[PDB]
Amino acid sequence: IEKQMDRVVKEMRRQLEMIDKLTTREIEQVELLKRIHDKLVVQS
Amino acid sequence: EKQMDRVVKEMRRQLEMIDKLTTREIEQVELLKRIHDKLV
Amino acid sequence: MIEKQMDRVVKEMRRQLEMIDKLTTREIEQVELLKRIHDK
Amino acid sequence: IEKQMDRVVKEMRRQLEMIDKLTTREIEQVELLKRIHDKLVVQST
Ligand code: NI
Ligand code: NI
Repeated sequence: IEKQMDRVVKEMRRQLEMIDKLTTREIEQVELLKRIHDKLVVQS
Repeated sequence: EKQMDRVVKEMRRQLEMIDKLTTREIEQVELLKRIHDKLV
Repeated sequence: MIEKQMDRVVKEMRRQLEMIDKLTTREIEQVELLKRIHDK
Repeated sequence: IEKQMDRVVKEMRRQLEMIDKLTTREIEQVELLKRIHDKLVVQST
């Protein structure tokens, strides 16, 4: 019972880290896209 | 000239494609944050 | 999700993002050149 | 008659210009709402 809980808890913590890394990387990609967008807005 | 006007029109179309890309990426981030909050 | 599958998709988007930056940079340069020649 | 049609068409063109002005404002309103929405998302992470 304790061993099952630690397996589930360890799996959740791994998914929280992967979710954190994917959201961080997508936010940076969005920021980059917005900079390109703003360069296009002015230059057009 | 016509070549300059064509490229300006292409840039405006690309602004629309970038907007769709940022909207989808932002919405994916919102979902991921909602999933994450289920657990914390 | 698996970390290797997530890194594959993210790195591919980053590569496509760099191509969008280079292509829009070239498009900005084209408008600048066309205006400079036309302005003479 | 041709003169009646010219009056009607000129009036229709005036209404199309009002749609143009409304669309210009709608462009800004949609852009502002999207920028605010996206900033709220990013800040909340
Ligand atoms: Ni987290
Ligand atoms: Ni939203």
